[PDB]
Amino acid sequence: PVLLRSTDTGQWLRINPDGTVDGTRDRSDPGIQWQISPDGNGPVLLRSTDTGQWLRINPDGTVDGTRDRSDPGIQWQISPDGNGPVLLRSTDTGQWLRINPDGTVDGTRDRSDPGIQWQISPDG
Repeated sequence: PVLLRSTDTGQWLRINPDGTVDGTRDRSDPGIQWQISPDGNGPVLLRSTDTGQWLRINPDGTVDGTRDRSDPGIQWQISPDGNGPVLLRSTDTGQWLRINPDGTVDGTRDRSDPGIQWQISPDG
């Protein structure tokens, strides 16, 4: 399992009891633990160890959790910036996973956005 921490804001990617996704500065939060699992085709899926929901980005740019394994918005492509943070890009929509200073998580097509860099940290 891994944690995903924003380079820009220092917030960890969190899924909430209500299926919504946002950021937190509180590492004691349970919904911040994820598994990165290649689907074998090139992309990876990001699955919450807490709830089993996959991280989904929708065409409207919202990011949430789903249990629908067939949803096309759960496929992500990792692009590492050297040995540093990575970008996570939707295979379906082309949007990057973004976290904003206010803690909201969504998609953007702006590759220059500072909120799209994520440090992957092991958590067991």
